[PDB]
Amino acid sequence: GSHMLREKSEKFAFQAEVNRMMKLIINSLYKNKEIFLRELISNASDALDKIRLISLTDENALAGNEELTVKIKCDKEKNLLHVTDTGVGMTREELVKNLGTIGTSEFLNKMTEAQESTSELIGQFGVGFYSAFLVADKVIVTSKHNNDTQHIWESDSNEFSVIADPRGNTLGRGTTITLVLKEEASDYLELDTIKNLVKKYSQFINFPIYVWSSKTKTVWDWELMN
Ligand SMILES: CCNC(=O)[C@H]1O[C@@H](n2cnc3c(N)ncnc32)[C@H](O)[C@@H]1O
Repeated sequence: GSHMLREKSEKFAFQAEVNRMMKLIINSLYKNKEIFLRELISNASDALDKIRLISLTDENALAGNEELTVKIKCDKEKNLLHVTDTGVGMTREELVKNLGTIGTSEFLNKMTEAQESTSELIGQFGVGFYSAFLVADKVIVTSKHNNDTQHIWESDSNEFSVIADPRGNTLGRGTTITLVLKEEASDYLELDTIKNLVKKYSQFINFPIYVWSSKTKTVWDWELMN
């Protein structure tokens, strides 16, 4: 049908508090941008813990994807950086709610008072996802939860939209965070750069983290980072 598209029912606005949170995060972390990756990996780890917990009581939990991993790949020619986990994933409703709406009050005070380090505060609380906007002009979240069809969440920070993924169920289960890198954040397309950061931020992750890398004549394959 053409109703959903004709009435733009796929477009949403961010909650005021979220807009404020995004600015705070982007303003206070301007000097420590690389931490966006640590945060995305941390979120992936959490999603992996959730499905792991679900599998405990639900025997069919891991059906869509038996592995529990975090895989990262740089697409230098597309100017894209991908962080994929085979965690619990998110349903269409969760994409809207979990990423578009938000201890909120105290955090706003704590962050402001911390600006006027905050790297640890972003981690303690769970709003590190937004640090991605420090290096990306657009952030895309493709997700597949056991109880819904694969969906795509996209945003340039001025609004966000969620749509059914026309590519179908390609993830099996999990989430891929896709960053359309800012022109100045081109270094995150470099394998070694990503490797140094990934290896430096996966040391405390109990799940295996891989980076799609090359070896030498030149062959590509997943390389374990932790
Ligand atoms: C304030 C930003 N919102 C989130 O990071 C929330 O969104 C969802 N989320 C973010 N990244 C992932 C992920 N990789 N897998 C599953 N849920 C996620 C979780 O519910 C998080 O608590």
